[PDB]
Amino acid sequence: NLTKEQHEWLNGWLELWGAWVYSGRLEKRMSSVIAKFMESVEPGRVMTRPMCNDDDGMLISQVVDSVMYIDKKAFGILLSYYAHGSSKHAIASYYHRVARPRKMLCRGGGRIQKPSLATCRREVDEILNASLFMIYPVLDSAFKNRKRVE
Ligand SMILES: [Cl-]
Ligand SMILES: [Cl-]
Ligand SMILES: [Cl-]
Ligand SMILES: [Cl-]
Repeated sequence: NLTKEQHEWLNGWLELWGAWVYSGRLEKRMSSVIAKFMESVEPGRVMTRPMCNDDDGMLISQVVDSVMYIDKKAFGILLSYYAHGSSKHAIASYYHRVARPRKMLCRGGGRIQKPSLATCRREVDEILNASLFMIYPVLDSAFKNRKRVE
């Protein structure tokens, strides 16, 4: 996990980027995942959250896509949380509803069972923390590189 300070920093940036993405300002060509996600929402919503400028939005989008494309589930969770603004409970409840049976090595032997809501919620928290951990060095380097050259 990121430090507390790294986490506050990256979380703030991803809140601004998520509002920017949600407003529809990312070219579909920049990320098939984000484009499909934005298709899946509801048009006609008002904007209630501040966003970053377009340069920062594009940069963060490029970073996020280059890191998260490998794990479409984690990417979608990240977008639900930051772009759609869905709570962690809402995200976890969706995945609980659609969860597949799992092989669980419980005390005494294995059994087949779908995961509990608490399990799904813990996993959503873990996935968000892991995504931020993977994004952080790439975004930090991206901002630093931009300033260094420009
Ligand atoms: Cl910064
Ligand atoms: Cl909004
Ligand atoms: Cl087995
Ligand atoms: Cl469980």
